[PDB]
Amino acid sequence: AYRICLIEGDGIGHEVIPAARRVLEATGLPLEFVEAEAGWETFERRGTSVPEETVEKILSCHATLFGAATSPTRKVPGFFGAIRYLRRRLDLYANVRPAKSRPVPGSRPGVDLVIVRENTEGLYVEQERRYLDVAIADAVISKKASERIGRAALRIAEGRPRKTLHIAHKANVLPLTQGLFLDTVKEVAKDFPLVNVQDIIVDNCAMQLVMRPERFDVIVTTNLLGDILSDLAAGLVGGLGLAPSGNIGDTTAVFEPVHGSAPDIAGKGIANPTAAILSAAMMLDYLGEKEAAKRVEKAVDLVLERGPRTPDLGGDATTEAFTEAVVEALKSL
Amino acid sequence: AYRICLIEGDGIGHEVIPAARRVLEATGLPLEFVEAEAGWETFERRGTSVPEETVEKILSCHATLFGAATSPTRKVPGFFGAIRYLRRRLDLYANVRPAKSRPVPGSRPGVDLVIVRENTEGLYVEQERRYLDVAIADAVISKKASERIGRAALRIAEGRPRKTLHIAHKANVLPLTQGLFLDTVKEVAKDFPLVNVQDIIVDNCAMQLVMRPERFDVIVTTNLLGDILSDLAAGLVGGLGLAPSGNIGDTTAVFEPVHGSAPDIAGKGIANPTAAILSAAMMLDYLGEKEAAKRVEKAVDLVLERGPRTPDLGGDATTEAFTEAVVEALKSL
Amino acid sequence: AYRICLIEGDGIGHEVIPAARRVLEATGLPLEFVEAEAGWETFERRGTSVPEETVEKILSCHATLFGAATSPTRKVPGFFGAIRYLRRRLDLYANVRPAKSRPVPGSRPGVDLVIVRENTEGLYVEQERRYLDVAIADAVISKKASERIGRAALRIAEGRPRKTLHIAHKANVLPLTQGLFLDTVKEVAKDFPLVNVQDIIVDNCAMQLVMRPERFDVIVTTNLLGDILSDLAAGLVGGLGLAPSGNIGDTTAVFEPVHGSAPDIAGKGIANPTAAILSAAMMLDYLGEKEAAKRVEKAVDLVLERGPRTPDLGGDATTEAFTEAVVEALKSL
Amino acid sequence: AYRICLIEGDGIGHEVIPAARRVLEATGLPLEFVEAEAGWETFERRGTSVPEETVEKILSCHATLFGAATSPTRKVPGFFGAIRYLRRRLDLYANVRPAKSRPVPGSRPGVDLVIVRENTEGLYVEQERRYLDVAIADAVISKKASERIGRAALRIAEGRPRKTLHIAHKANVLPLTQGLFLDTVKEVAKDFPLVNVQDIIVDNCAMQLVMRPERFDVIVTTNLLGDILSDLAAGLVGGLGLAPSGNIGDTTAVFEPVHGSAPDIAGKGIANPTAAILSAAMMLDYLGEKEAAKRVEKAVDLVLERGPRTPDLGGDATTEAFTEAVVEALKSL
Ligand SMILES: O=C(O)CS/C=C(\O)C(=O)O
Ligand SMILES: O=C(O)CS/C=C(\O)C(=O)O
Ligand SMILES: O=C(O)CSCC(=O)C(=O)O
Repeated sequence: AYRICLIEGDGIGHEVIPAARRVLEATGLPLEFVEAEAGWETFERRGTSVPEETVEKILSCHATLFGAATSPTRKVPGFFGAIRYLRRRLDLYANVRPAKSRPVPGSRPGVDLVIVRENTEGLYVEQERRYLDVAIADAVISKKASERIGRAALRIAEGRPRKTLHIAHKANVLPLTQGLFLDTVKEVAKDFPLVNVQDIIVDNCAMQLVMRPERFDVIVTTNLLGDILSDLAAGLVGGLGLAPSGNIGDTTAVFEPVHGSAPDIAGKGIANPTAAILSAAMMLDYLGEKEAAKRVEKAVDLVLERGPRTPDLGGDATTEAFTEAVVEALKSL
Repeated sequence: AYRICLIEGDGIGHEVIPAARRVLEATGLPLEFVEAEAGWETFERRGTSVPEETVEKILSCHATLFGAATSPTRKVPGFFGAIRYLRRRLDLYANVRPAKSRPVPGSRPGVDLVIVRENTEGLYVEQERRYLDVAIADAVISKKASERIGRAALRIAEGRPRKTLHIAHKANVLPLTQGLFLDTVKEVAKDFPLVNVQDIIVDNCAMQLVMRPERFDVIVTTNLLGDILSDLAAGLVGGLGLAPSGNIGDTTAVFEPVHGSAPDIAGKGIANPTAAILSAAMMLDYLGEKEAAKRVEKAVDLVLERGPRTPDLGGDATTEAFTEAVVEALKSL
Repeated sequence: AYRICLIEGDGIGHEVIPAARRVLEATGLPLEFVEAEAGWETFERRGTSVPEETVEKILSCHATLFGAATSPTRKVPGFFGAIRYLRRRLDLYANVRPAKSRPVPGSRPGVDLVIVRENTEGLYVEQERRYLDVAIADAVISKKASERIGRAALRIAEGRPRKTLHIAHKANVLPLTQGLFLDTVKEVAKDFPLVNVQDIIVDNCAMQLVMRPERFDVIVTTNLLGDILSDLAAGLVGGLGLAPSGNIGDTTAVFEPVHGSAPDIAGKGIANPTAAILSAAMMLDYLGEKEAAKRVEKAVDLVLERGPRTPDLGGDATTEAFTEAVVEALKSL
Repeated sequence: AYRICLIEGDGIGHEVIPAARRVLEATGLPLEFVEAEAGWETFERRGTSVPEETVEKILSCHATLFGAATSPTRKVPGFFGAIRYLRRRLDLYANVRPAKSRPVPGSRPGVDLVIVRENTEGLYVEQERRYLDVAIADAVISKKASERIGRAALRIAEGRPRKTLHIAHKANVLPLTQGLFLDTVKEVAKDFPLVNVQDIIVDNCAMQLVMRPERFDVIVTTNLLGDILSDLAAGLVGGLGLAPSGNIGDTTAVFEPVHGSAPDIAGKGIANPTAAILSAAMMLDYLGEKEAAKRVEKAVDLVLERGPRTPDLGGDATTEAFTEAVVEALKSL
């Protein structure tokens, strides 16, 4: 049996995570669910957005599915954001963001790519200083983190049909940091004979994602860069509302939708569980259940295409009805 | 009279700059032209991409139109990029990049926005270090540069119909640097009572540029961020082949197409001079010939929709035939 | 009356401040003493080494006399050293450290100099980072801080008979930081034309302090440099038991002996109060009571020459017998 | 034979280096001298201060004896300090700086210590940046370089009667940088269990070197710290004119006097060649000629005690006459 940690988090995490739990159970796989809490609502109760227990429960399971974390408007004494934290604490060094065409209004066809972003360093070391009216931030690239992220993106590419990786970078303007990242990935790519490795300057890569996204298979890049390119690519195929995500290290992983807590629509029973369900499909895949992953994805596609749709997506099916449809389509495969 | 400096630079700059000059003359404004050199082809004949005398000439003119610079593959000792240099030397702190729909294959309709990128600091401060297997770059944000770029963008936004400015930033993960930028632009916006100032996280903005680009008017952001956003935006309206730009400081400004030298077509008389002509339009606008600028742009759109098309647009018109068509179109408005 | 804040701190702080207080009362000046609390012991009782009410009492006084603070080697969470906090909280940018020949065994004669050390920046910004096996610390020189310290030291030079200021620096290996410090002091020196200003490289300076200290009147230098040069200087004239100090800014000042809490000896009834009494004399001077200050100095010399010596000076006298001797001598001046 | 590369450099380098050669010859050792040039005079007639030809000569030799460098009072385009370059280029990571009592006026009795300073990093990485009116320099400490210098110091301690090492640090204000260094030198000490390892804060060390230098045998410290400490120490025992040094790596070593090129004195044939001779002695020791090196040391001491004294030591002897006396003293041992 697999042990899955479920963390609902904030707002509509309380609706999409139960949705995904149901779909997961409909796979027929041996699944044991543990619950834990994190995020703003948690913070408002216990002065921390990731209690120690939640770390312990995470580490006790094969994988974790997380719902939503509320973006703080004001800055709040003591309130570190939860995903940012778990990334560091659990060393989830690889951020995996697929962008795939879905049968939905205004989403380009012919897109099927995976953006693998370094999750640990670059501008995200968060080592800023302000002296008089000048502020400075470290942007840090190491050979170690670059190998780690290189090998991850390479493992992902090699299990995909087109066997292709683009290293997106800015080595021309930043040859010491960004060049180190470019070169290390190229170096590490040598134990992956089956993969075609190109490199592309990040600004041009963004342009190419808009004009010719069908050109890409897997893209590897650094922290801020990948942040932008993922979110770029999601606009191509539905926006954040349908964007799944993995956060993967060597011992455990956390999967989450990218949409926030959606504070308005929360509690209203109309949130679309797609992002959460697809994240759960990513999770099944990471666990080694490739068939179920593909079955879960196929189910979601069918309901997105023909079955009842949620108000973000045209229709006025509830989360319940949408989830019901997905469960049905899944059981029939 | 206005004195314009023409710098052809490398490759197709030798074709598109003379094309722009012809159009500039067909406006019947009082124009006097001087010529300078910059770039790789110069570097090869002089040990410098920007001769000190090119700098003299630029400063003796009202404005500069620059063709294209080649970048070689692995850097040559002594060779710095001509544009990068002129930006520092001449303190052209505002990089201005329109993305406007055109009647051309592969351009969305309904787009009309301007990205204003800080052109001086951020990651382009070029301050890297490498200690053992760890590399570190400075990312620098100062009040003063942020003030300068803020007002540049607020000036641009309020000469435009919708009078709207979005500040694109990453102040949430980077509150000292990116937060200084946000607060400074917000601060100086107070002298611009006609402009509706919004802000947006840079990843969100990337996504929104892809999904709803018609919601944006002007966007202000920092150096690397802007480099990425501008090229994304260019993908929405034809790519780099048609993208005009200006580098503007307090005393001079240098305008240039973004397409590059294009060595594989250089010399064949089939380069599209559109990006240069629109750069010359931007320049006329900078000089205060607002109405001539609008005329030049209209001339170009007329021809794009209904005149000779160059091969990159699916046609077989020479640079010559296209330029004549613009000249004629222009002389009828 | 003059309002003096008294902070004992830790260990011998408890023995030498009461001694300093008695000597201050013995001048017959009008003095109100306000007692406050700071340091290690205070942290153990209160969860902060500088209670907010302490900061208040200080700002409510004309000047503060501080005893001694332990900084345990152990690395404890929540505990920041008291003096470093107050330096930054109260903007006490000038560290003033006289070294004067005195009649004790091991005092070189002919020594009479003041080291003025920049107290807010340099290595002391405490902005360090560790990435894998590489640690980086910021060392910051600002123009603003350099003029403030240069101006402070020129003024102290000005009110001294020799009118000689040495700027000690390392601008040779550090042209940008140390060069800025050096040049800025030279720029401000222009408002003090009667002061003879020299520049000496810090290491040569260290050497000259050992060989020929009579060469120096006033020395100005940066944070870590002044730290080291002060302690070298104190060594020539009897060491830490005798060394006084002021941390002075624009609105208040805290005077403090250089020695620490001295756990090995605290409670033993035998610490040398000279350093605390001389720091009190510096405080009187700062308060404008220059005759009284010299008088307190004279009483101390008289007793150092002839009177009961404490164990650190080869005698068998207690802190109390030393104090009453100084008081007695003072009463007779 | 032993191949010794001789570099006179600038000013009195031209006088003392031949004095040193003569004294080396008189030892009777099999020696080959290979003449090379470096320094300011070398830059003025050749455009670089270390020709590539010099570097070759050095690396073709077992050891190098260098005289002195003028470091001029400006930013001469192209001119870098010769020794500063050689330390980087040859990886001469250990700066060995002995301070021993000698029979001369000014010299304090009972001093016999060695300062071993880290020679590649800390503040000497020379990564300075100036942004507006704020300047920042990296101070870098790596575990790797600290292993290398700790080990070098421990061997030196191990090879000495008293078998004592003090690690001089500022880990209290700088726990990430100076802490790393302290800790690393302590882990490496585990391999030298017969060496007694103390730690002392750097400023407290400076004080202690003035009051009780007897307590030191070997001191290890980081770059800037050792710079100041060594020059402090030289002050105890006669100053620069008598102060030798080594710059030692894993493959080669350059030895050289601490004093400058002495332009006021150059050409007058009255410079004191002690410092160059004692550096020649250090070199002998580095080459395994440990008895020879002592003989040379002892020959110098006899001449310091009895024989003709140069003007800097209150005699009227020529550089020539001092040298001849040293040679004769040597030959009779
Ligand atoms: O990582 C960040 O910059 C904030 S978290 C947001 C994402 O991961 C995303 O929406 O791509
Ligand atoms: O090492 C430096 O700081 C530049 S050269 C001066 C010395 O080596 C010294 O006098 O200790
Ligand atoms: O500044 C850069 O990194 C690129 S220079 C050409 C440019 O500005 C763009 O392609 O957006």
